[PDB]
Amino acid sequence: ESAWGPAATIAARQSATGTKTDTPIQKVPQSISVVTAEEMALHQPKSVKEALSYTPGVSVGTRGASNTYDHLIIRGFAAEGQSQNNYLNGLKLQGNFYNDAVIDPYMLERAEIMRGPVSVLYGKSSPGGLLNMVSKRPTTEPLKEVQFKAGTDSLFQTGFDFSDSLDDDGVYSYRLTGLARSANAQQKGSEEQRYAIAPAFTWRPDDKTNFTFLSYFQNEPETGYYGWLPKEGTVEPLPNGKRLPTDFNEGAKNNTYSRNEKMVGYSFDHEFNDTFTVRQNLRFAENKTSQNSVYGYGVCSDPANAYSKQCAALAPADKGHYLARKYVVDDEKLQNFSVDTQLQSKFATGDIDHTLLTGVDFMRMRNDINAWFGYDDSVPLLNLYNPSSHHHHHHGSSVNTDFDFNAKDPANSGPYRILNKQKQTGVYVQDQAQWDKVLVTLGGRYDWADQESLNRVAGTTDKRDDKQFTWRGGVNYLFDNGVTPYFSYSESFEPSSQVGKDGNIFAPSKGKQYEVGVKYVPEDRPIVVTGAVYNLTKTNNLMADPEGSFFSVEGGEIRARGVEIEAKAALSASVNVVGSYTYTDAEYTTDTTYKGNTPAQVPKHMASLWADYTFFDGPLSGLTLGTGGRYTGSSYGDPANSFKVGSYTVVDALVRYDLARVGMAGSNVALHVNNLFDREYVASCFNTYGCFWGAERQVVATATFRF
Repeated sequence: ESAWGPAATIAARQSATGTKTDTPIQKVPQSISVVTAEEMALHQPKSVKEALSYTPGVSVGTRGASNTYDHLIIRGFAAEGQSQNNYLNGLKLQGNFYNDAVIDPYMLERAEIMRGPVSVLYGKSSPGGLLNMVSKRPTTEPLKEVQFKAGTDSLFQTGFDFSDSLDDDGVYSYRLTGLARSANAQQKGSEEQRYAIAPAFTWRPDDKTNFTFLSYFQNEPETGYYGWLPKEGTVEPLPNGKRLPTDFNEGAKNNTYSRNEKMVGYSFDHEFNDTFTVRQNLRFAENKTSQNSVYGYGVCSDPANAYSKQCAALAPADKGHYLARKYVVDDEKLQNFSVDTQLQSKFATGDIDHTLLTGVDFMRMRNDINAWFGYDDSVPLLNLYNPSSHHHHHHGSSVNTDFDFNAKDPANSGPYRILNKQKQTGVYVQDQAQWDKVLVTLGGRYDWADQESLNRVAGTTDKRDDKQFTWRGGVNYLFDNGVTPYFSYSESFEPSSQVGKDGNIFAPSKGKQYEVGVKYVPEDRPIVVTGAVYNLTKTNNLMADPEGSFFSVEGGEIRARGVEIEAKAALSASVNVVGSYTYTDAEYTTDTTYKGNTPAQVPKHMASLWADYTFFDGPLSGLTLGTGGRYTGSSYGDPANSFKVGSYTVVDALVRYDLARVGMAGSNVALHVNNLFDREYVASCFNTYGCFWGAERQVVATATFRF
């Protein structure tokens, strides 16, 4: 098994997303989880996001049924300003504002998640939390795949995945994965559309040199729903005891969302001799996104709309059933070039076997935004009272009306025009000194992250050149009985793009995490079990000014302590299992307002279990029947902890039938169902005016062929 390739069972022993060097997960001192291409081709995820529900320590409903972004909340933490923190092949997909990219799961070989500080090898990063996707690469043997989807909400995807070699020796091979997927969103009137193709090509001038060219070109005319809904009408009943339907849409009829992605790069390794191997990863990309959208702000009786005129023009006891709305027109575009180069030194010194890593990582990102935002009374209120029982059962709600957008009035709105620039360069060193049954990993990294933002309208330019250092130390006790005890100390760091009252960019926040755990990785069977418990802390977090002045004051702190366990196995050539449990206790240690409060959108309890079975005998030969469930506990739906979003449990199940029995081995047809008991839940709220209906039971019929 190769960190950059498949894994046989959904139990991957080898991963590189932790030490930058291909290593057994047991020998890795930090919490790593790996979702196989197999595990994915089991649920037919819509996004890398969804592909992560049986993964401890990760929420994915931080936006309910919406998939515009693979924004995740790992260990109760996430990037500042709702941006992602997603990596693709050891290089970060740095985005900014509504400009974050996503890669389709069907072009991925595996999706990996590293919990805890990751700055030691990657640079600036949100405390505890990284996602790294592995592009699919050329296969050893030919691959002729054609896949056909068809599911609820008029979902229809048609894609392929091919790979072969030009010569007979394989010095020249490639791969071309691509798909066309279209469907209707959960919310009425909203649509989803994606067109993606991934060209790959690997030159192996021998058996010590490897150069894979990895490109991904994606285009999405319409990205789907991305609006907010009041706790009033979702989590809590509306005045008239009725709630808004799960498919209710509060945005304009002419609401539009689009994103375009284009990236070319390569991964390359070369082994010179017995002690030195060099590898370099590089990617350039330019991505754009534009949108015309009317989102929602709470009900008129919601504090936020305190200064809304249209709101304060309704009978004082009529405000709790009317919705305030705002809008935004955006159109951005950014380029992101990245390169990582590293030298691996394999040598010893009297029984101390060494694996020393030394490397420089560099990147720059430039984003140009030209948006427009609607403020109070910027768009006609909505009488939410209407959605009743005729909108629930006997049909669903109806698409509201168009909206202007073009006629940007100076009263209700104004312009937003910024140009954020980003640049980071870092050097790191790490040694995987294995001294017999005592693998001890250690290393650190220095960083030069400089930023610069130009506000067009305001004609300003704030900029800050941060320089930080991070290191991580840990040990793993290799027991021959499979068990591998371990513990480690790690650090992270993340700059602020925010400006203080002193007209200056706040100094970055930090991350310190203490973690210990056990990794069961028996060499005989294909089963992996990991358990771990940690104490993660975020420093210098921004908090409300003690004097209250529109400007926030740094100094706040937050702690995240918890326990995580996950398990994936191959209990039989017919039985396969995956499950996990997550205990997450996140708290404000220091903060002007909130303190001791739990951050919204992060539940204390989370657990998931899923198992499949394939019959290789009875008249049900070539038949897999699988099912599972994901549980998310109650969570606070706003910083003040005003209310709570109620816990829920959704069931998943599937059935596949190996089409071999019709002269088509390797092929098959499958049926996947999510939220089997078409449950109704509220994924979460990030505030009183921002709640998201969970995904309403979905069913997909997939046929995938292998020539």
